[PDB]
Amino acid sequence: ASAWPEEKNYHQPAILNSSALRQIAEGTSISEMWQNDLQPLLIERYPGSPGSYAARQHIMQRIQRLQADWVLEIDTFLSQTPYGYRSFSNIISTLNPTAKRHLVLACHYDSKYFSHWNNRVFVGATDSAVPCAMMLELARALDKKLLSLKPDLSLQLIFFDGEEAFLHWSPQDSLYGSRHLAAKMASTPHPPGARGTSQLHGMDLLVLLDLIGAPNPTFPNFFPNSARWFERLQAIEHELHELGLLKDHSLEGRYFQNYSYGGVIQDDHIPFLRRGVPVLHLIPSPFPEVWHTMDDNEENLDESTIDNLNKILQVFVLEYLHL
Ligand SMILES: c1ccc(Cn2ccnc2)cc1
Ligand SMILES: [Zn+2]
Repeated sequence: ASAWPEEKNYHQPAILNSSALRQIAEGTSISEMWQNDLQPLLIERYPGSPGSYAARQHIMQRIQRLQADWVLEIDTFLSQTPYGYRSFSNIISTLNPTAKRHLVLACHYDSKYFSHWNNRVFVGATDSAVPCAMMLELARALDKKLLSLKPDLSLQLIFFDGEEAFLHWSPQDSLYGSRHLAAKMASTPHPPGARGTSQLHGMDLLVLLDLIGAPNPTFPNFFPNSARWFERLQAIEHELHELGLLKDHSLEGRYFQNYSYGGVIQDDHIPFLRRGVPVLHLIPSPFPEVWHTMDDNEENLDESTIDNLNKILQVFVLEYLHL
């Protein structure tokens, strides 16, 4: 009876040296991400809307143009909602579908529903158009390295639909895409043909990005079982800082500080966490001041902060995958 699902417990990163860190810093482009990955998502895109369809097409197209062997899947399903039955579609992009283990990066691509107010429309820039764009920029910036995966471990990206409540958050009105996909993955044998392991056993770590893009974010170290990975993010931020590779950044104002959060923040990681998947929840506390406000827009985003986090996240992923 294989112990492969325990490999994640002993997995260590292959740390990048200074030269490699400089290479990663120079290899990502915040202006290219802004124009090509982010702006097309700064639209109304609540579930079932024309915008949801356009956002999904954009995400798929941006992944499809890459060289790495991404396998795209649209996970479409029905769920009861305050407005009756509706259809939702999660987007899953996977390198090496049959590899037993995957490091998983995720965010939600839907925007919260709000009727138009005084000619303004809610586009959820930090929530979570920026996280979406960061994942797309990561796939682009690391494309050559990821192409080499074509340690039975690879990478998967999940863009959840329906993270937001249609009304105000409640247990049955929220997390539509993640509740559905976690249940589906928990009941799907993995690798193909397995007798007693599921796709969830194959999820090494779920790194969920949410509410990123405002100035001065502070991310708490939420869970003991992923604390060592939170410490790696701290170390990466520190070294990139010391090498002069971050912009408008100080250690006093670092993003990954030494502090935990004992409370529970409901988000897409919940259905996975309650089924035993280790989670690194990259959501800041406190939330952006513009949270769930029409001001959660492009003008209020902090460019250098997002650029800095792109560098940190890309190093984290390469070190995790030994690339
Ligand atoms: C309360 C309840 C649930 C959440 C989750 N959340 C995250 C992004 N938009 C909403 C936040 C506050
Ligand atoms: Zn939200």
